[PDB]
Amino acid sequence: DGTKYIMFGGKGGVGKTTMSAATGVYLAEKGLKVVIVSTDPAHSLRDIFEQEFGHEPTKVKGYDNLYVVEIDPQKAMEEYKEKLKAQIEENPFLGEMLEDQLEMAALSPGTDESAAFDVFLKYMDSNEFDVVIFDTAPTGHTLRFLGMPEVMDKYMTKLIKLRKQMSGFMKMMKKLLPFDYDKMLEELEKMKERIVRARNILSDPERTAFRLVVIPEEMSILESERAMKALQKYGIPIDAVIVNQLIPEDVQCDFCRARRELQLKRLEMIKEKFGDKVIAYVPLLRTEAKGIETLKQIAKILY
Amino acid sequence: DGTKYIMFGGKGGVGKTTMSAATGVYLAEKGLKVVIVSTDPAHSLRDIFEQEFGHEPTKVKGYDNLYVVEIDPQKAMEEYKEKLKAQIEENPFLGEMLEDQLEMAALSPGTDESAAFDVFLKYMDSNEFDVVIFDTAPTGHTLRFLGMPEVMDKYMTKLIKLRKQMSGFMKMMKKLLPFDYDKMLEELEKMKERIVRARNILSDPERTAFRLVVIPEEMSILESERAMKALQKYGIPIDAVIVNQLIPEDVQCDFCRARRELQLKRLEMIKEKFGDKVIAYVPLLRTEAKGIETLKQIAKILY
Amino acid sequence: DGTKYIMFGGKGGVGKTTMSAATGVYLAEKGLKVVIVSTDPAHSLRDIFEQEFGHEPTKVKGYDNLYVVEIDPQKAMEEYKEKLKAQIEENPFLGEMLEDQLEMAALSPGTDESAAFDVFLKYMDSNEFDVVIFDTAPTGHTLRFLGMPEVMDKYMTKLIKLRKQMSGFMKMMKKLLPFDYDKMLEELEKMKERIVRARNILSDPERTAFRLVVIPEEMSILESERAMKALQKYGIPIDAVIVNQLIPEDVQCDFCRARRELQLKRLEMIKEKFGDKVIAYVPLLRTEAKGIETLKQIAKILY
Amino acid sequence: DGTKYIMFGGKGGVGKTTMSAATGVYLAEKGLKVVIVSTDPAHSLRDIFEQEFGHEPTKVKGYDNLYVVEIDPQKAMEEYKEKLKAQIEENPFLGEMLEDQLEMAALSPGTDESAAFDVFLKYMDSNEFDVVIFDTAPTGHTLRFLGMPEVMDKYMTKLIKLRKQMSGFMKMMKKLLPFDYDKMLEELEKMKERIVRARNILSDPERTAFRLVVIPEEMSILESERAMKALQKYGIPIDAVIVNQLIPEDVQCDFCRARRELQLKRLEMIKEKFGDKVIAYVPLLRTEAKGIETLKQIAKILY
Ligand SMILES: Nc1ncnc2c1ncn2[C@@H]1O[C@H](COP(=O)(O)OP(=O)(O)O)[C@@H](O)[C@H]1O
Ligand SMILES: Nc1ncnc2c1ncn2[C@@H]1O[C@H](COP(=O)(O)OP(=O)(O)O)[C@@H](O)[C@H]1O
Ligand SMILES: Nc1ncnc2c1ncn2[C@@H]1O[C@H](COP(=O)(O)OP(=O)(O)O)[C@@H](O)[C@H]1O
Ligand SMILES: Nc1ncnc2c1ncn2[C@@H]1O[C@H](COP(=O)(O)OP(=O)(O)O)[C@@H](O)[C@H]1O
Ligand SMILES: [Mg+2]
Ligand SMILES: [Mg+2]
Ligand SMILES: [Mg+2]
Ligand SMILES: [Mg+2]
Ligand SMILES: [Zn+2]
Ligand SMILES: [Zn+2]
Repeated sequence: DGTKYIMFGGKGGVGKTTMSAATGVYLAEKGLKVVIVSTDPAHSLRDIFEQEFGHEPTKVKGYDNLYVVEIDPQKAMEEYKEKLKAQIEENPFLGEMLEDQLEMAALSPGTDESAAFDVFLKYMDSNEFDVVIFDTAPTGHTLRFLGMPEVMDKYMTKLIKLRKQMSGFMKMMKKLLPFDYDKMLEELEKMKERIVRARNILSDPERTAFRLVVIPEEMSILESERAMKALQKYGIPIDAVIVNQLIPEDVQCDFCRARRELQLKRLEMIKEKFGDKVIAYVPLLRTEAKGIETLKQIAKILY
Repeated sequence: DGTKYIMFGGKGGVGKTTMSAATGVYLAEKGLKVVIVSTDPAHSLRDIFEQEFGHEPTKVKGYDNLYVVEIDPQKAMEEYKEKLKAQIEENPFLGEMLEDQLEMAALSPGTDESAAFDVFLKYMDSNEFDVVIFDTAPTGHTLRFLGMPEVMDKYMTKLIKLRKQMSGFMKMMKKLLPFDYDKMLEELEKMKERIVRARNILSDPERTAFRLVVIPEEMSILESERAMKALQKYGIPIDAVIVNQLIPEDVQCDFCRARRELQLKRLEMIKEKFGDKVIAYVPLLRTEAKGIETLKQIAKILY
Repeated sequence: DGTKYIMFGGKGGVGKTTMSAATGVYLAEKGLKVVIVSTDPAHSLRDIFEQEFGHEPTKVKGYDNLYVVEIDPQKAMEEYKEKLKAQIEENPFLGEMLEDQLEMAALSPGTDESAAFDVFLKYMDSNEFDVVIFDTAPTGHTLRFLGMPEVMDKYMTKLIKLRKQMSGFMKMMKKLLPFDYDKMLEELEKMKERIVRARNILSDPERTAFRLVVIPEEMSILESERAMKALQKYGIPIDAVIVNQLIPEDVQCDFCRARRELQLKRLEMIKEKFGDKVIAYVPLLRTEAKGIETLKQIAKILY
Repeated sequence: DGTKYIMFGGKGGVGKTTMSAATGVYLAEKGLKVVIVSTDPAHSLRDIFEQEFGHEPTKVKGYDNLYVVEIDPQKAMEEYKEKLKAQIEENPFLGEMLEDQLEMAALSPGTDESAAFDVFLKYMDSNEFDVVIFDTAPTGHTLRFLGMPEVMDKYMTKLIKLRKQMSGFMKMMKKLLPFDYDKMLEELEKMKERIVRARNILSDPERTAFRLVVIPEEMSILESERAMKALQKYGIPIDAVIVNQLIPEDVQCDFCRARRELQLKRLEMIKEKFGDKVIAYVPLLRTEAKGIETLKQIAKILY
């Protein structure tokens, strides 16, 4: 088996980023070559491991086999601006215009999320990593493109018809009046296949493990439940739910007691909705979840 | 004064969505007509107010003046597919092709974030709402487009030169051989102005209040600090920081005591970094922050 | 009445060019401001008047009011290459490319005949000349474009439908994702009108006199007859036929006698086919038809 | 040797069409398979051979090996309109539009001359004919496109540069933003080669004989001299000049004597200017040059 994919998702700020770091560590404990890929422009991972990372995979300190890759459209952008600037030298006018268009792209809202997309696909076709752990929160909408290939197929057929009708007209035009679709079709197909390979790898349990992270709070439970549902529609298996920031059993003050009782209610809720799934529990730490120490500790708690 | 804009941002899951709902309620308490606009595909607000919302503003129950708008590119999409399907009737072939292209857009990653962008601009040019509260997390990168206008200006000038050189050539082509830019420039300018109006309204304190939400945890404090900085570079004023999920003073078990001590450290950190700003504090509730009751309560606590 | 148009056509080498020059002279005899416009790249007129002419109207020597304009796509071309070269200076790369495309146009076969077309239309919309005499041989096919307006009309309507269907689609494209026909329709209409004004002026006897030149030879008679027919289909009136190079009555040698007899047969043919039209006869000169002397003489013979 | 090309040019109405028909006959006399190709929309050849011809080669009556092809853009057009109308059936809207655009082409002035061009090229790449005789008057300007290949080369190189700079940018946009020249270059090259093969065949004496036809009149002599010069600049050899419509030596009336004296002057002129070339003389017939009889007679006179 070439490469295995784990990915963590769930509501905002529940430990997606924390669990993926801890899983990275644990899987690195067994000798395995693991990369964690992060779309946080927040660059959460920096704050966790207490180390700088880049758009090119970096070894986490202490580990030869743990890497983190943080997608930064802007950096790779500027690198490319400097590079293209050399090519354009024959033509400053075209060159400055292309520079401008580039920048304009870079600043437009969609484009940051689609840098992420391109990276995602590059790592879905990749080898050289035993395990790739996607930190970036998938959802029904984030993965909505897996439905793309079918539409792409329809559209491609319409294009094919169109190409045939044009080719008849154009030839006559050239003959009578002196003096494209292949390219468009090629691109469409290339992408269609990339996405199809991806959808097959994610929809296959052997290769990819999707994991949901929740808090004992109605909100996280409900979001992550809906998520489970959309994903269930794509074919993506969810092997596990991880409850996190559980208040531990030894609590005394009226406060902790109260919040813990509420948490137990929500744990009945979780056990109800996701109960058909493996559920792991993680407690709320006295310390913040920060060091590689507390990380190894968390990983141990998960296993 | 026509319309006022409040917007909350800060790390993932710190209470952006919660504070904006509570501010919505409080501002509605004083008779005021307030809309909360949400880019969460999570649809958090549904879970908070315990009510369904749509891409068209909906009254929160019990309130004539409180509305929630949830941007859903997909819904407005399908509405439009059904609509366009009627226009295309003369030409199924072109019609089906346009349908396809549409769907392909919809599924592409960027496009979801730019639906949000379009709505944002529509509400920036809008009246009819006394207060518009943006729930969607702005950051340096989410607002990076406010720098667009200037690049747009450069590019527009290059386009103007180009138009003049083409018109000389084209005229000659037409006479010598039988047998665009105005449109492009018009669009560019239209958008440039929209964004400039927006940048002026957000950079103006009288009109827009930007608010940061943090947890006493090194991570949220650091993110929201960087955010503060990027925003400070656009000219966007940050009038207030709201610390949230503060463990209250009455705590007994060793656990709460420990976490509270840590929080107090981080409160010295917040007081340090944002201290030049107004800081409001909110406690961690025994109950989940859910009902309109606990919402009015939170609002009261904020004021 | 603003401007009057005479035009001569008929087989190759029958005196189109000769009769137009003589008509130019005669009409200039009565004080009248007359321009002869010539598409011969042969530049026949130079050889007739024994003088150089250019793409800008030139006074024939001895006459303030007689001008000749010889359309030379190539000259006006080079003039324009030199001019455009100054505009492109900011961008040599775009500039040299445009230069190349221009030259490529210039050398392509159609383009020489359409330079003629453009001039023709410029003089059809013109004032400042009492009489414009087109030397260039019209025929059914040379004037076939007068039927253009109607097709242009159909096509325009299809374009209008198309524009409406696009505007519905493009409009959503922009909102969903960031970030022509008016121009095409404007051009189409501009030309359609130009051609319609033209067809109305030529189809009008008061304004334009179409004249056919023949030799007493089966060939010229047949060509010019077919010409008469196509033209009759456009609504173009043919006011006169001019038989030319008639062998005079005083002839002696068996040779002249023979050819003259043949000519008289063909004159019965002409009188038969065109008889419903005014027919003028011109004899075959002992001298070549060259000088302004023989020209005034010919004109006198015509009137 | 595959195919040989003869082509006759000279002033309007000097016997281009007559000499080419006579050469056709003579070459067919020796068993040889000869086609005459005519761009006259006049359809002169019909009048000569007294027979109908079409855009597909037709045997001249009495001859298996003598064909005439008359290029008629309009006929081949209508044939094609009827054909395309069947293909478009799935889409009337696109179909009618294409029909319209076609007609518009057909009526446009250039397009008739370029139909001729296309045919010319088809017969330059052709076999199946021992001898192809081009009736259509070449000149410096009619053949001016033979200079096209070099400009085509320059432009192609600019295109190549452009293609490389686009491919860098395009790849980057696809990757950053979800989600032609090959075709243009292919066409350019295809045509460039076609024209180069042509220019090599015409510039080669072994394969192609260019022949100039004149009248003993200053005009024809001057035109055909300039023609000789432009052609000499393309590398096209002119093997022969044919003086035509020479008044014979037996003449009596003062008239014939006069015109003949003038002709002898112009014959000194021809002998002067073209004297370095083979010159054949043809007399002015008592009969019109019409029947296949007088044609065989003329051919005998040429040989
Ligand atoms: N068990 C835990 N005890 C204490 N803090 C935790 C625990 N799990 C997560 N956290 C903290 O919650 C915050 C956000 O979680 P995180 O996974 O980083 O966000 P996201 O899921 O939005 O990337 C971090 O400060 C993290 O250290
Ligand atoms: N003062 C509080 N006490 C208890 N829970 C809170 C408090 N403030 C926020 N929360 C809870 O934190 C979770 C996420 O915060 P939220 O603002 O709702 O998300 P986002 O910030 O991404 O829109 C929710 O489950 C919410 O109820
Ligand atoms: N009456 C005439 N006597 C002798 N030659 C004539 C007469 N009329 C015309 N020609 C000659 O016929 C030849 C070509 O005719 P022309 O009409 O000038 O060419 P085109 O019609 O193609 O421009 C010239 O030599 C011209 O001078
Ligand atoms: N030797 C000749 N004697 C008499 N008439 C001739 C002679 N040669 C050509 N002609 C006549 O000249 C006229 C036109 O010549 P043609 O070659 O058809 O025109 P083009 O050269 O413009 O195609 C015809 O009437 C033709 O019969
Ligand atoms: Mg995260
Ligand atoms: Mg939220
Ligand atoms: Mg002429
Ligand atoms: Mg001819
Ligand atoms: Zn406690
Ligand atoms: Zn005589």
